[PDB]
Amino acid sequence: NNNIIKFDKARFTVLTEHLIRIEYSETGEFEERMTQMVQNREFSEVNFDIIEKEETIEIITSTVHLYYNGGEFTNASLFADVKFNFSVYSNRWYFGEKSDGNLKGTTRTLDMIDGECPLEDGIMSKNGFAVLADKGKVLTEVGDIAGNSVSTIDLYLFAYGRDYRQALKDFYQLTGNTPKLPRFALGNWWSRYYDYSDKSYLALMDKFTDKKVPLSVSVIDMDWHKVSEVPSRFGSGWTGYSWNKKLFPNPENFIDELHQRKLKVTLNDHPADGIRAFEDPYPQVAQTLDLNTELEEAAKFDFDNLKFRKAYFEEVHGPLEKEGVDFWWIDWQQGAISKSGVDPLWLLNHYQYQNAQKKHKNNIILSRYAGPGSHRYPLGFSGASVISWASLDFQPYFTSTASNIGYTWWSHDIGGHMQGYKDAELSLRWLQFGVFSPINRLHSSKSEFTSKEPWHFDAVIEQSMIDFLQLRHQLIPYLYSANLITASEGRALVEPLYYEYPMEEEAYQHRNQYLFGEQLMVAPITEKMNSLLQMGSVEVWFPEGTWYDFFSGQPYDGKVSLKVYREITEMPVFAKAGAIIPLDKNPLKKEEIPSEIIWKIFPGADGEYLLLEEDNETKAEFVNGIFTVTSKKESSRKHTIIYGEHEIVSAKRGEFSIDLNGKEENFDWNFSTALFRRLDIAEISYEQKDEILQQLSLIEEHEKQVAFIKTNENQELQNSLFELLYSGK
Amino acid sequence: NNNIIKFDKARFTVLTEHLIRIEYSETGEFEERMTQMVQNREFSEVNFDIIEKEETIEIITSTVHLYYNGGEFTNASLFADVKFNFSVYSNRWYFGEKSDGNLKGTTRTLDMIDGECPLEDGIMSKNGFAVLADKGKVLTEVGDIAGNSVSTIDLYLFAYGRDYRQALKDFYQLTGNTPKLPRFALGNWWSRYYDYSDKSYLALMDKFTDKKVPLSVSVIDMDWHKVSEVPSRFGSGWTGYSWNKKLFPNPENFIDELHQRKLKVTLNDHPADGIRAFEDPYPQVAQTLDLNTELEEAAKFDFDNLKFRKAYFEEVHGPLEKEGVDFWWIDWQQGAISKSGVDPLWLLNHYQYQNAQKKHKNNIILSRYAGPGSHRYPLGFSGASVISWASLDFQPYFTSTASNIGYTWWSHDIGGHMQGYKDAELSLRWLQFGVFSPINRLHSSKSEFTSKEPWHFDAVIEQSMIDFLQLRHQLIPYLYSANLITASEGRALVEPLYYEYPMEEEAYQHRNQYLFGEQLMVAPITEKMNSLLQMGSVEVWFPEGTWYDFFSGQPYDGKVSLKVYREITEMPVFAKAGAIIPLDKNPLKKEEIPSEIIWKIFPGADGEYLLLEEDNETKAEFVNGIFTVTSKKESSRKHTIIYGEHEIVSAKRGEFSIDLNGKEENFDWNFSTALFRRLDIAEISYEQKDEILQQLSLIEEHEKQVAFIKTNENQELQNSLFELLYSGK
Ligand SMILES: OC[C@H]1O[C@H](O[C@@H]2[C@@H](O)[C@@H](O)O[C@H](CO)[C@H]2O)[C@H](O)[C@@H](O)[C@@H]1O
Ligand SMILES: OC[C@H]1O[C@H](O[C@@H]2[C@@H](O)[C@@H](O)O[C@H](CO)[C@H]2O)[C@H](O)[C@@H](O)[C@@H]1O
Repeated sequence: NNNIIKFDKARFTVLTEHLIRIEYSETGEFEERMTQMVQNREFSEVNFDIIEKEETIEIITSTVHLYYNGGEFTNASLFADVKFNFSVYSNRWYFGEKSDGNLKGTTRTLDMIDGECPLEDGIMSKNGFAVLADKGKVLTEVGDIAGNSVSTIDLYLFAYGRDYRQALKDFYQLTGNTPKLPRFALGNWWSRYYDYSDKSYLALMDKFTDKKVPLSVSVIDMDWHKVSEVPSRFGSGWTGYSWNKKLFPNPENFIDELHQRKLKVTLNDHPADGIRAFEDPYPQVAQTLDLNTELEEAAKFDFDNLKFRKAYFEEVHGPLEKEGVDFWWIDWQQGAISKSGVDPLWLLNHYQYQNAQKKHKNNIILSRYAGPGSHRYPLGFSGASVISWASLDFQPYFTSTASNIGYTWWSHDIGGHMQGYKDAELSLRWLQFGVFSPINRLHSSKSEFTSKEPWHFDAVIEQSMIDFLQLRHQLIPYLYSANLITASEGRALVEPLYYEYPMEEEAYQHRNQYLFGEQLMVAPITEKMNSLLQMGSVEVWFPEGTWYDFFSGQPYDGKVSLKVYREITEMPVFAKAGAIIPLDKNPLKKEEIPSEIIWKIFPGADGEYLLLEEDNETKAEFVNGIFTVTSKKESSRKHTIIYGEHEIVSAKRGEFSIDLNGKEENFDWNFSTALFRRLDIAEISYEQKDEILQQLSLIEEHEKQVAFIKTNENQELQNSLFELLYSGK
Repeated sequence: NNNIIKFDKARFTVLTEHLIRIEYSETGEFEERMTQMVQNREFSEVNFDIIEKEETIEIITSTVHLYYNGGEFTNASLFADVKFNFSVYSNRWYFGEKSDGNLKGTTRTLDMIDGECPLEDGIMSKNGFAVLADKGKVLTEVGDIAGNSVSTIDLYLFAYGRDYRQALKDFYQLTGNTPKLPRFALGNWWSRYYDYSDKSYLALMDKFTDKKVPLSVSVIDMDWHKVSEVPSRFGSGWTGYSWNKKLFPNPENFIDELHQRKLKVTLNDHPADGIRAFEDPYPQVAQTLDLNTELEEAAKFDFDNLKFRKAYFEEVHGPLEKEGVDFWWIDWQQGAISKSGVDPLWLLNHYQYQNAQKKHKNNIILSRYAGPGSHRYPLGFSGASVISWASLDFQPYFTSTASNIGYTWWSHDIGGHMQGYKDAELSLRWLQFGVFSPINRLHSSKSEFTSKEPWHFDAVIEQSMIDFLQLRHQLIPYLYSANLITASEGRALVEPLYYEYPMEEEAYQHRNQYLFGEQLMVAPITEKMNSLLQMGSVEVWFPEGTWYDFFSGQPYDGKVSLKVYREITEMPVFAKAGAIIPLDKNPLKKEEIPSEIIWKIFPGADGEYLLLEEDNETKAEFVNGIFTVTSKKESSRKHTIIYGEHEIVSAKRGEFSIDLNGKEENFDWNFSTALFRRLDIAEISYEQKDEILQQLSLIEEHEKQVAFIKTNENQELQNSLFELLYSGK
């Protein structure tokens, strides 16, 4: 209560030096209960100053002056100046007004979105402040909706300046941390809106195995249940809780077959038409909810109702879980209306996520975003994106920006959901992004033409998709370790560049560029290739330091902004000198944790990586060319070491140290080989190819090689050749 | 009161299985009085089911579940599920919310509209439900405004699925049927915003006669009254009730001359500036309304005021009716403001239509649309459209869609009203549409350059316009019979395709295509011709069955979507095998009812037509090749029979039967003649003409003729030649 101040009809709680709760109450009673958004207001004491007069109060922290002149909250009575100079005159917050600078957050869904859509604000601002209004209902101690807050205005003023990571950590302290995901969530998911049989689904899973594509999750979309078989008097077949017996004559046996293949199983649930009289569970639900069965009274969807929720979980979901369903895909698109005023999507995510923990430890849902704090109910499901280059070009930005409201587990339909147009290169670029996204779930529309199976495409596209799908499983150790860091430390897997580089203007000018964990920087290509180059491109900002392409070892001297070119089969992913990345050596092998880790080391600096696991922690240190691996607990795990180009240690057990000062630091990547390959694939004149190869071979001085390419009439070819010269400088 | 249910502060009236009145009352009193919209709530008893609990009620009909959870009406408390599967999740109505599917209705006016404008919703939805809010004032038993309803919310839930015609019939039962039009309303009207004299107007009417163009109505626009002669102290000359004596020195004599030519006469009335002190009727109105004549107090327009309305009808209109004015063109553009809150346009249409019945049986007005139920006051006047291809291309869609709110007598300015641009082909296409529209009124702006006289144009355009104007009068029997069917059975003359073909997707994809009565299907051409073809075109959907061009006999096998091409002088109008269409044999002859009917029969199927008239009903039956004509009452009428190509019976009196099994079924239309004509008019290379004529003559197999035209480099020429091959298959 030292950090609590009352003045007129207002209450101010100084939670941190940079976070102030602001309340109004007509009744002089203020709200202590949790809300849909806020789970915890216990924060360590902080120092601040007050100037309290007859008519006014000023609260002063290290970063903000908050002023209240009494009366009802207006833009004139309640306002704040930040103690920063990030702008010339955008340093003042006025109650109920917008200011410039917000770096945005996320939105409910990408349903029906072709390219960009507007986002809600987040808690991050280039000008150093943000206000997060709490407009939600209060909860009970066990987490049911209690009704309206007695704080009829309840706001959180964030004044973290450009300390974005601390703003997000303290947001997680206020709204609750993200829970740990289970390891299975981080592998490849298969999904398709397609009327598979038990037989054709298992045949497809076995084809994945034959094709060397690993999967963690088998999604079964809505054709699992009755659709066309629903009498039209009941409405549509969109909602269903009854297996189609022609396609799934023995559901538990089919789910047992997926479980024997080490797949987790989820079903699509369209909840909005509730439980109607044709459904297999209807007789039990009708008994529980005292429905008029002779008038075929439906159990209408009503998540405000405790008895409805219990019948839904116990008598509708329950029998399907007993057949082996592992977790629920909540696919809600029917609006925000309820008698309580609570969004039905929030009620579903909150209650289903809680219910999911009963049968499985660290279980998930798959559902759309339900507003600030809904990160407590992973995973995010963005929905029915339009299949286009424009949609892909929006999606990396969308994903990293979501970290600004703490929603760090978006699962996008990889390759896009529906409508749009066919382009196998779009499908391949989208999968590249997906593999370097929070979740890699392949999914598609009801079209006969939109399957994301790699072997849908030509041999080049197929092989590249298989390679990227294998890479996702190689990355599960790195992903699972980052997941435990999200849960315990409040750090997002995917960060916008400005989290690490808040004072670099270029960190705000590369919307689709992001940090992926702590060791990798990703610049997805999201534009159709230039046919004259047979390469796509993206402008990359390289921070200070020496950077390596993660795949090729091509080097780049930061700090620089440089257009980079890749063939459709290659993705721009970069690691600094000293980076250490663990990889599963056996990504196809079905085993709860890897029996073998590859330690991939980028030479040129010291580094360190901590591999967090279910039942271990393993530290890899690279210090003055000595690489050491230690673990809390011992195991039979075999460690492989790759130092730049070369495997140094194969399948060594236990803790150890090896000196790498003696070993070759340099990657094989060389200017001449890369130049020949770019000229060779280009759809340009052979005379141009001959002249460029000859002149760049003959001209010795780097500055004169650049002058030569500066004369080229092909402006994009100049930029491609300039990237090679910059790396070879 | 079995079909009436009260619950909390609500009342539900189950009017049909598919129509429910929904009311809220704070006072517990509910509204029994008629409203501006609703004239009748007497409906036959229907069966339905109720589930009534302590806190909730559910009403169940054959097609809808209506739910009310008590309290004030909100999107959460009042909602409905339809018992249809036309959509996957657009089958729920929420109070105060919009859903997808509405097929739209109409709007007040096309004043200042160049092309499309937004329309209001109608009662028709592809998803099977619509809500019609009653926001109007209550009426007295005699039809004066009584004030505010005691049902402060009063809604009609329509749940007819895709039974659009029954929805419209029951809408007419609720809001009152359309009245019968008089026969004169269905002929050609002449109108022009032009300062004619008595002499020049009669000279123009006599020129129509000399030119073989029949007219039913002589409109006199606002230059009938003082305009420039109004002193500026009184405001403008827009409103006027005083003849310009220079132009009309003897009005009654001039109107007697129009009456001797068998014309009905209407004057433009701009009511909004009321009756000012310069007007001829002002001294009488001033006496009646106790105005201060020495301060020249105006009788301001006030249709809320009983004494104003009586002075307007009796002392302003009355003297002009005594001079011979037959009906009123109410031309109101001055807004929706009144102290009552009732739109002055509604007050004008309601009261003027009632007043018009005093001197003439089944009299009309001509006025803009005044909201749902204003079909009770025909005719609709769409107003000041911009003269453009875009305006014409909107107008068929506009006209058929208006049937969805029961407003089936739109009169458009044929050829467009004002601004826009000159194109004699646009004028001709617009007249083609007009002739196949509810009303065929030629009208134009104050421009010296926008007259719709046929002889304004070149000899080709003039002759075609004269032919279409004669065709309108040939169609009056068919129109008048359809008019009596609108009045008695609630069936629109102009129907969207989806009224007849609700489950055919193509019936929703041909916006400008419509049924015209029960025997004809119209696809107006509303795009400028392709100069290379010298033909315009429209994509026609042909339903199942055998169809014939009404003019040429060109055949088409349904079901198919086919681009059809016509010269600027020809319009796509189609009749099914078995169609029977009556035509006036003597459209120029002035006679109250035709002394001679042509029965035009399309061979290939049975058919039937009922000709409703003022004092008769005549049935034409075509059954197993036997054509029979019978009538309720006998007459001297002479019947002509045309069976396909050939006149079989000329001028036969009385009831009779003739066997047509022996007679030639086939039209003359043939592929070779039509091919030669299309190639001959085309502005293409003579070498192409020669090759196409030669190859299509030489190649015998239909499939190889199509393959030949498929190679043509002119893509539109392919489609034109494909139409001929499809008809000749
Ligand atoms: O469960 C089937 C899919 O439903 C939702 O997407 C639908 C989409 O595939 C298509 O049918 O259009 C409708 C209307 O826009 C969508 O609701 C889910 O978003 C999707 O993931 C499912 O596969
Ligand atoms: O009575 C004359 C015409 O008045 C209305 O149209 C006017 C139009 O012709 C022009 O003068 O522009 C004004 C302003 O937009 C319009 O009010 C009627 O719509 C028209 O039918 C009359 O001929």
